[PDB]
Amino acid sequence: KVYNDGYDDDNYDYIVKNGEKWMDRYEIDSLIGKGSFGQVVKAYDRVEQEWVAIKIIKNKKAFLNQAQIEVRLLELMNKHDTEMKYYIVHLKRHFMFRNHLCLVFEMLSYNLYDLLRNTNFRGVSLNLTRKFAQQMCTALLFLATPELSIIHCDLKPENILLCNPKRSAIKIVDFGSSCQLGQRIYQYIQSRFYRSPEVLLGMPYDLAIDMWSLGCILVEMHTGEPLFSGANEVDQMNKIVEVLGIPPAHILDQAPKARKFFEKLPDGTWNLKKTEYKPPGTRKLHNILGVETGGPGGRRAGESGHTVADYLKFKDLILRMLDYDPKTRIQPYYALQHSFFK
Ligand SMILES: CC(=O)Nc1nc2cc(F)ccc2s1
Repeated sequence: KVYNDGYDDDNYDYIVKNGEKWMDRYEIDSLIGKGSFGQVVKAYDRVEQEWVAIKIIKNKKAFLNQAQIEVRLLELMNKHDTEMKYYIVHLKRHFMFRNHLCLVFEMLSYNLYDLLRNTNFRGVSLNLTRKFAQQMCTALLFLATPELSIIHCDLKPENILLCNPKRSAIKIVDFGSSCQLGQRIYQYIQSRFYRSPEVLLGMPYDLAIDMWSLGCILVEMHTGEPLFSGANEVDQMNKIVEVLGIPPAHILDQAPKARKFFEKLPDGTWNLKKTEYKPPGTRKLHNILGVETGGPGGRRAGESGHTVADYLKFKDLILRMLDYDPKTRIQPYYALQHSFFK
């Protein structure tokens, strides 16, 4: 009937209660997030005298374990910052409370998804896209520190939170899906819309898959809609093929899952499988962003910094991130030196 003396529920989740005090310290305000791991509560730390976000992990061995891998990666990253000038969310401390591992983060505001909804999925300026773009890019440069070399492995608008509701500073959150570069253990990784070509094709992946996820994240922020909104891996891949073409032959010949989406004709070349979709590479990104037509749906026409010039710098950068070959796909360091950030 009852679980953990009344503090948990069916799902192994702590029952949050308006007003409750923990350890004569954290005045628990309200529930602000929810997922597989457990629940995120808003709370007032009375000692440091501030708001804090607390990530309450479910009372289960499986979630606690993945949560202790998170604590490991956060604490690691945190000691290569100390200033906090690389846009990763800060872990302040962590304690056990009623058999729940709670991770205490700095309090942040809306995530980039809530902002899209705040536009009605019509998106934000290129000037604001650029500021997420620079920050997000500096975070991949940070992660890519060889002793870190951490793959976030599930970047999306709603894993990117604004520090303040009146500033454009951003922070990446949630490192429970993350792991350090290693031999290939896992394959069903990344949220589907932002799933790399290499993942979908079952090839080996590196930090570059985070760059793909940025490329599609960056475009959806300006249009207001996913670039590649797949209902299923087949339909995900087909939408990428619309925009970028068939993947290079030397990549498909390597892929263990090449035949889930394409078929090797007798001659060596590859073509799609009939299942709707524009012919391969005919849904040109130059058009989706409205480079020569006043931006996404003509809504940016006239606005400063939204010229044809401004838009092509944006395009070419987006094309290097959505590069099919994981080794030539642009890296954080040279991405920061692209003209788009002049
Ligand atoms: C969402 C997750 O995995 N961790 C965190 N999620 C949040 C959400 C907030 F509004 C503030 C801080 C954090 S930390």
